[PDB]
Amino acid sequence: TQTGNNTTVNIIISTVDYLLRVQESISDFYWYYSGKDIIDEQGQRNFSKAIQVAKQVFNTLTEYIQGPCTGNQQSLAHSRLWDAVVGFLHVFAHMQMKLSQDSSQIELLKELMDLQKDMVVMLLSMLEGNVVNGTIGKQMVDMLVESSNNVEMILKFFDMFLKLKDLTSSDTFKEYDPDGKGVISKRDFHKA
Repeated sequence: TQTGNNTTVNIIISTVDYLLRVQESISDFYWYYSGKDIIDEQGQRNFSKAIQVAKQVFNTLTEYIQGPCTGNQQSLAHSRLWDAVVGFLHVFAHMQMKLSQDSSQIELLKELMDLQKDMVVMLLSMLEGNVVNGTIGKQMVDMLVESSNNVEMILKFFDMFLKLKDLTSSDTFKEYDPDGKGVISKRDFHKA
């Protein structure tokens, strides 16, 4: 709010609108690459560029609400940010699985998790001034329940890849083949 002026404009809401626009663009552009498992050089470059743009927008929102400023907290709460974040969850849940299947997309998958981490730190800074019955908490549980399937999928992803650090190097896999650098026949891997 540009106090003192007469036609104040909401830069925060405008940023939210641009984030929603780029989220819809990301959803369309990813979902276009459905069924086809080849990601060409253009499909990497034009895609990582939008990933970077979305990451920068998320960082801008994070700096908007980083201080415990209730005005911007409530402005973000009463906006279309929830649609953008549920769309981002929907794209993340499918793209992690799609990218983990094949190589030559490790950098793209890393950038996607980078955007996911920036998104989640924004969504967590959303709650740094939380109250036991705050409205932001209700809005966030509403977005979680309306996108339960995608967040369930990402939680399963994280749990599967977190149950791996201890499953291997704790009991038997560390001494299966104590030769040197990692060598496995991929059959003993499966049976282990």
